[PDB]
Amino acid sequence: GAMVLPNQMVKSMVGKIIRVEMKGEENQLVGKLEGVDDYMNLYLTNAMECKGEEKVRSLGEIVLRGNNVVLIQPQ
Amino acid sequence: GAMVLPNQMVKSMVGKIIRVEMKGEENQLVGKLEGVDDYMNLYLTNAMECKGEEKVRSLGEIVLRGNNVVLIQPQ
Amino acid sequence: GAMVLPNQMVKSMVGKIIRVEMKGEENQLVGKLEGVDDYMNLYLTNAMECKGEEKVRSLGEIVLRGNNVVLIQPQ
Amino acid sequence: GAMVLPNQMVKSMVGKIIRVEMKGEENQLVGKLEGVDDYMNLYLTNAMECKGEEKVRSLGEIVLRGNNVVLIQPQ
Amino acid sequence: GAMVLPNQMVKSMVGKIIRVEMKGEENQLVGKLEGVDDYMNLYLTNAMECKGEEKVRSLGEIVLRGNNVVLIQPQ
Amino acid sequence: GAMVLPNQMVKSMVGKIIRVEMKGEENQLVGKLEGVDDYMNLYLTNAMECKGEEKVRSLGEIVLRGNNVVLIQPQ
Repeated sequence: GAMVLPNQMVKSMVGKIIRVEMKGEENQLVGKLEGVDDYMNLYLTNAMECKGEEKVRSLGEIVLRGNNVVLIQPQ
Repeated sequence: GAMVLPNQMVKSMVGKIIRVEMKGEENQLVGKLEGVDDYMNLYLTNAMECKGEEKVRSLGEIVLRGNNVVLIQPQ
Repeated sequence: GAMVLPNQMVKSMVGKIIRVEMKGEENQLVGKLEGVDDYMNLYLTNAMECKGEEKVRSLGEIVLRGNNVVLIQPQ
Repeated sequence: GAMVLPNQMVKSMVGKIIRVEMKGEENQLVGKLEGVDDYMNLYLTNAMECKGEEKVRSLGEIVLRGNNVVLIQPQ
Repeated sequence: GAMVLPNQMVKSMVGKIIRVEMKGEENQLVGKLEGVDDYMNLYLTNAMECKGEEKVRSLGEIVLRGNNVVLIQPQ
Repeated sequence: GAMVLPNQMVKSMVGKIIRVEMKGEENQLVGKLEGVDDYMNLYLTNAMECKGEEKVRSLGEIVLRGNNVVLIQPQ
């Protein structure tokens, strides 16, 4: 039939708020997805470190390494 | 003789429910496989975080990074 | 002189029972190797989770991500 | 619309101070980004190991392996 | 001047006994290097699991995944 | 302006003593860099395992897997 490619899905999240779980991070990152590439490297702006709905640190602009991204969820 | 390629097997799971164990995740992810690519990145919909048959969190749409996928099992 | 390539060795295990240690798994996986690719992704059938000769969980069909495979041993 | 590629963002940080969280490191690295490549390997100069605003070790010149970089933040 | 490439060094170890430290393994692997490829996947024969000079498990034939190899040392 | 590529920096360390932190290693490796490749695999000679300025084990010749290298520092 048909299916939606992961890269297609992630690109559709550009300009929107997403939540990301990183392998080398205990808290999740929440911010606006400003850019992404085929290796799933992510560039977030207005980002913050969160533990669920609890904010723990303001980060602003950050770049996440794709091979260390575990899960991405539209917010 | 003959053999079934892993990528072939994973693609056959599209449209069906699968259980995934991630390297940077202590609980498994269960959801409908809506899309996958050659690097085994996975796009699940109607997903949930589970510990066996026990549901712990509703997630909805999520994208799993292929190099952090450990095991995939048809549900 | 001569040598046996790892990929050559793994392919020779197809159709046979193997034991696999995964980076993101504390127990080993034992099952029939039904398929493998150049990135060492593995497709096992009739698989089970074991701790040595002790069976802890029946799994059936599973796909193991190659970059998270640590060691493969013919059973 | 438009978006900023992660690699584009990281390159724009060259010549400036950045903070980096590594997967195999408990403390962050802070230093001047002197060079970077497409795999996000990083070359920092005048670097130091920090825990937030707390300096714990002087490092000087160091090269960080891209696949072990977790997060990069302009300082 | 000149230098010896890592892959060149590893290939020179073929046919000889080596000690390997794996990322997803607490004990080292010691065995005869029967084969290796450019991704540093390793095929050892007559292998054993060791903790220094202490043998803990006999393994025989095993294939080690290159990206999970940490250190290789001629024995 | 201009910048120094990480691979360029690492190659300039050939023939000199470097300190390396590995992801799957708790102690650092210190030795003479005899060879390196584009994936940052490293071949050290006269190497030793250290904890800062404290020597804990003599290693001699060792090959470090590039994707498990975390940080490299000229000694």
